[PDB]
Amino acid sequence: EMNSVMHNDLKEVLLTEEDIQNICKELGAQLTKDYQGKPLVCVGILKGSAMFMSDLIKRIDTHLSIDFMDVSSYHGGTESTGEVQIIKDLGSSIENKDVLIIEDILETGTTLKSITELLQSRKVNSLEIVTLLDKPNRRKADIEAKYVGKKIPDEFVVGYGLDYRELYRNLPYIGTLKPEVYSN
Repeated sequence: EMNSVMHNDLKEVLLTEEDIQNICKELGAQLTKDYQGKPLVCVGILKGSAMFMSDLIKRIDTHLSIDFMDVSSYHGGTESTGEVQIIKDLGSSIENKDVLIIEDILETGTTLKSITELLQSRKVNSLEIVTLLDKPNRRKADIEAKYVGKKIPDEFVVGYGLDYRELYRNLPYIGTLKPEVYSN
């Protein structure tokens, strides 16, 4: 049931629902092996990462707890400064935990690198990133993910947590927007 007019706002589909499920299976197996019997805490940065987190955690077959952060980056221009406001911190301690940050997309890396530095400072046993999407040529900060679902060119993408003006996060697939939708 795919009748909504929203679907016609897409220039192309980069990942189908089935592709994304398959990505979760593959990453889940690897994370199971890596985190078997470890005190794993999966951390989602709100809002969009929650959808991928949900699907991914299902395929991690070892004990884990979950937690969430809500942050707001400062900008100079429309580029992030690295200064990041904590709207909601983690609700539990991560000292001596194995932390896995779960991300929908890795781009400039600037916000993520601050998050990462705050969490390292809390004496975690380890810290890694899983990201569904990676735009490797947009990287500004010195950061890369250990686990990556799909590398993509620098297109404007929506779906499966990724929004344009708060919409489209509910699509079960990921695709590119028509330039007519976001142009001026």
